[PDB]
Amino acid sequence: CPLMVKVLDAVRGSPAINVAVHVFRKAADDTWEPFASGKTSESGELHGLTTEEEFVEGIYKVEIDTKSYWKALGISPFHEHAEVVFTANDSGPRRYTIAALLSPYSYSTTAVVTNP
Amino acid sequence: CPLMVKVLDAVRGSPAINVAVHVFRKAADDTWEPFASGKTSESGELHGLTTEEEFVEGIYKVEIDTKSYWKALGISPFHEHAEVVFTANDSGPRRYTIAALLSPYSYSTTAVVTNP
Amino acid sequence: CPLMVKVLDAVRGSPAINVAVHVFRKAADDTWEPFASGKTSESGELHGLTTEEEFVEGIYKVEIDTKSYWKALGISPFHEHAEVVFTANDSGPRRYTIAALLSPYSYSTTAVVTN
Amino acid sequence: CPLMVKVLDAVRGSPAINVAVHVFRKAADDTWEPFASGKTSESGELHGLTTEEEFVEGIYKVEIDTKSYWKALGISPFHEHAEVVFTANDSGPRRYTIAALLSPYSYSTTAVVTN
Ligand SMILES: *CCC(=O)Nc1ccc(/C=C/c2cc(C)c(O)c(C)c2)cc1
Ligand SMILES: *CCC(=O)Nc1ccc(/C=C/c2cc(C)c(O)c(C)c2)cc1
Repeated sequence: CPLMVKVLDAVRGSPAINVAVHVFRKAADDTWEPFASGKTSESGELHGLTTEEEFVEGIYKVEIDTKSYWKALGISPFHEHAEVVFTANDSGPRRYTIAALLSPYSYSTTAVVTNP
Repeated sequence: CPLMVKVLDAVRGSPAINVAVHVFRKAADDTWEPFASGKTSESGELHGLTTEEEFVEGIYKVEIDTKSYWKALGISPFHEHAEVVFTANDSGPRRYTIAALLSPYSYSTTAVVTNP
Repeated sequence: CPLMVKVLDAVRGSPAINVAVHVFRKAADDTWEPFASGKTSESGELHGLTTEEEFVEGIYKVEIDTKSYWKALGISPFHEHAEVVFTANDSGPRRYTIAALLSPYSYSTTAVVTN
Repeated sequence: CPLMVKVLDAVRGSPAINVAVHVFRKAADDTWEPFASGKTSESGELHGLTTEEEFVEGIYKVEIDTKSYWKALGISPFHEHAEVVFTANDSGPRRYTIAALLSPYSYSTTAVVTN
């Protein structure tokens, strides 16, 4: 609910399924602490990463494992991953959708931020 | 259901609401016949354009009225519209999502095609 | 060179070479009249489409033949073409670059308008 | 010029000027070591980051300071930065252009790798 990730494949015209996603949160000492992880579903979506209680203010990194996705499909892509880094919840709780559209040598990403 | 259009705003980080969309289908005489139209909802989505019976094989044009969207928000954009032209249903019925991500001087578009 | 077109390939990480591009100007009767055309170069670019004298204010359409490009690479694409339709306005910078980044089921386009 | 970075602005239709870019190379201990940096030019480009001799195979990260760019324009952005992380491979073409197209809540990036 408060953080969702959607991944699409621009080659196939389909959801990007079984894409690994790791989320980190910047700690007080400036290191990236593991926060949540999961894999996209057959709809290219990953829900259930966190709760509104746990998803406090901070700087978050959403790392989408695009290389493995191309690798597990047998293809050699350019990027290691796609990383999305942003401050969240700093004016109170919001809901965030992080969307990515993937090609072997390119990607686009956007955020949809809503106030419930 | 068989044709859906989703429009996002890359400036606001939000759905693009109240965006006019016109769909045309190429006729036998090579003119563009009006096929369906509507406006995106508060979720940036437009459903209910057509039915699987009416959505036959053909070449379709999805014209997204991006200029008015920037104009109705009081902004002067580059493009007149974003047009998406594609052959549909030529190997049998499919479901099509046409997605667009808008900026004042740029847009991206993708398709998600699924076989029910 | 008031109008340039740049086409890139997101699958191969390269310029999109030998892509047909047609430019049209909207006529008084609302039909699209051919204006200029060419094929992208080895660097994915098409220069020399028009001159300052001919490129007056108006609505233009740049049609990029993406379907033929993908088919020549043996890849099944979604779109018939990519269309970029815009107004040229003299109350803006003078040089327009229309850039497109192509994938089989997606494209991105931007304008770089400079003085 | 084996590595070039190009940054474009999707709101204004222009090069993204005076954007800070930092390049890092992944070290043996898995930390990111500074490699090269600069600010984009009036044409949105940053050349002269490295030489052929120094740009060996490896994993590189190009960090584009998008947040400062938007803030200088008085626009509230979403991302802290844009990150492009990739492997340089000698069994590929020799010149890498990393391009980024920026909006306040979105960015696109591509690689153009040529000989
Ligand atoms: C409305 C559908 C939904 O519930 N969630 C959802 C739909 C679509 C997206 C993102 C689509 C998209 C399209 C394009 C062209 C680009 O470039 C990007 C990055 C994302 C997200 C969420
Ligand atoms: C032709 C020499 C050169 O490298 N010039 C150059 C022009 C443009 C780019 C990238 C453009 C671009 C366009 C779009 C629509 C997207 O999404 C991206 C990421 C980049 C590179 C180089």
